[PDB]
Amino acid sequence: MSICTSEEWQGLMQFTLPVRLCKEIELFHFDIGPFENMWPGIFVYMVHRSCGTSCFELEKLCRFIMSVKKNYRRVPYHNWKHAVTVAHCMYAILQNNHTLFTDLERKGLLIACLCHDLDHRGFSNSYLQKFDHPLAALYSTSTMEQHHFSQTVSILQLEGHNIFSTLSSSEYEQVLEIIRKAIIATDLALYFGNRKQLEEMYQTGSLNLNNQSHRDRVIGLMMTACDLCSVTKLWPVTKLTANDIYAEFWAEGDEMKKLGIQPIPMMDRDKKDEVPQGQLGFYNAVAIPCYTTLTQILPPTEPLLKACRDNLSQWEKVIRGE
Ligand SMILES: COc1ccc2nc(C)c3c(C)nc(-c4cnccc4C)n3c2n1
Ligand SMILES: [Cl-]
Ligand SMILES: [Mg+2]
Ligand SMILES: [Zn+2]
Repeated sequence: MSICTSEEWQGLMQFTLPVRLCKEIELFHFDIGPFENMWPGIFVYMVHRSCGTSCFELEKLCRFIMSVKKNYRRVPYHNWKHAVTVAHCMYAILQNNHTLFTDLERKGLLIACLCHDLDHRGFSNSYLQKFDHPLAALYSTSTMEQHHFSQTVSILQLEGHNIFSTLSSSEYEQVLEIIRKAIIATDLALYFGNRKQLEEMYQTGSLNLNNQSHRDRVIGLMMTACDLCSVTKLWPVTKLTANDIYAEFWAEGDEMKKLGIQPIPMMDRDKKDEVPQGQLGFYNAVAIPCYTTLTQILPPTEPLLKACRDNLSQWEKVIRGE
């Protein structure tokens, strides 16, 4: 594990958020893009507004965040920027649904989101499961996500980083398990079953938020919605982020090329022409149904669906020549 320097977390401690951003941060469509130096402070802020200023010990929180940053890799997409973007979308969903979730869940989900892709290498579970490589060995299924949670706990175990130590022993294991499950949920492999179960649960009426199994499934879809939130930003942002996503995909093709394997079109840089069609298929089968089910369960999340609906309309334009 890599540790933050003294000036990094103390600098974050002294950081105050600009007043104009406070109003904008509340919105679903908010793009963190133009404020890089303010990303850790944006997270501090969201935690304080959601959970409280004294919830976490500030010194520990600031040490936690800056260290979390240093354990995100310098990769095109699954990087520190992605983590904050996912975290912010969670804050937005929470704020519009505040009382549905306990303080422990809100604390848990925000930290989980920031951590959910820790030490990502830009490679998929498929790549690691086919090659091996001592990560598919350690984690047979779902896989990078188990690594991300493992990484999260490893950071919490660094000197003065454990933001959760002041919780009761019961709450401490509660929050860790909330986080474990939330991070595991970001394995898109598990998303498809989860959304179908929830679709069934909502449609029949059987869905009950007091039901802990149902509750875990709701949080799971929330993690998926947040992980996908770049499909819900303004088209120029959405479009540019896709470039970072495929840059990773194509590199996973390149390494498969370097070791005598022929990758899928999605990961073949010699197949860029297929990208807009793959994006349409991704929205139609993944993003659209995700935000549709989430709006049915958490109605205040509708803006996320509409921004996705507009971004689909943009991808159809690319396809048709416009
Ligand atoms: C797993 O193939 C794909 C294929 C197309 C994708 N298009 C988008 C926009 C996207 C966003 C935001 N996020 C992810 C994602 C989700 N789960 C794991 C990895 C990624 C990059 N995708 C995509 N993923
Ligand atoms: Cl690491
Ligand atoms: Mg991930
Ligand atoms: Zn992610």
